[PDB]
Amino acid sequence: KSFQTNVYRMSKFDTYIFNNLYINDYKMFWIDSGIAKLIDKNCLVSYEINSSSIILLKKNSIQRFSLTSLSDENINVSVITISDSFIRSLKSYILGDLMIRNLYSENKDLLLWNCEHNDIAVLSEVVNGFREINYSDEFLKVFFSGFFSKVEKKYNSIFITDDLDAMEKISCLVKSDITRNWRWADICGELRTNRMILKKELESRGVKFRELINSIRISYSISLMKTGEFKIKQIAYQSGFASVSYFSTVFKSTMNVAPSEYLFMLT
Ligand SMILES: Cc1cccc2cccc(/C=C/CC(=O)O)c12
Repeated sequence: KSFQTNVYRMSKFDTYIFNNLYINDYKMFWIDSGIAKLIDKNCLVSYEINSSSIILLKKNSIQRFSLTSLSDENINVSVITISDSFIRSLKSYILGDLMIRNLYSENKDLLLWNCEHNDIAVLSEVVNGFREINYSDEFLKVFFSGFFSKVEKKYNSIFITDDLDAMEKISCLVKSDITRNWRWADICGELRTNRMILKKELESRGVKFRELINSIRISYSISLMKTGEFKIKQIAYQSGFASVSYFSTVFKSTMNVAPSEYLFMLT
């Protein structure tokens, strides 16, 4: 209930490409074997990852990156999405060393951690739905809080962001009424904050207002598909779009696949 997991297949030189992918909850992913090339267009860097490389994606970030297989054998990419309720049950473990956390920055939204075998084992059983070694809530809180702490320490940057951060307020507001016809005036009035102030959250992420709203609605539609909802026409309108055609165009530009192709990837 605290984790949502998926496994995707990559064949030889296959490439997943994401543009303006809004991260609605903390995510992490890794490959099970072989070598892959990760190109991060936000940080203008590229590097190779292996079966020990764990990639962390920060909540409320807007991602622009590609992942390419460099291996002959088929690669499985495992993606874990961590629920906000679980993340908040961690706020007592992290923040328990808080004024050392005050000296951190907040630029990095895509982090890399080279882990050992036991980390992969715990994370793999999470993706397996806890069907073999089940874990207690205490073990998982200690494991994940310790994991985030040492990755934050490595980059000297905040990963678990605070609840009163401006982009979190904007995101939670849009997600609480996804079909509302959002405009700048609605955000300013609900947050009682000047547009000169809120616009910094969009500029530092490289998005206009419509692309921000569109990106949140796309990640909303992805959560809907993950529940087993299969009717694309329903998903388009449930996510707040005005037409199936516009939803599919925005989805394709974000995910590089048509909505129906991703829905089948989830099975
Ligand atoms: C994040 C990621 C990383 C690497 C490979 C991937 C392959 C397919 C889909 C996704 C993301 C799917 C949306 C989500 O899970 O919220 C993916």
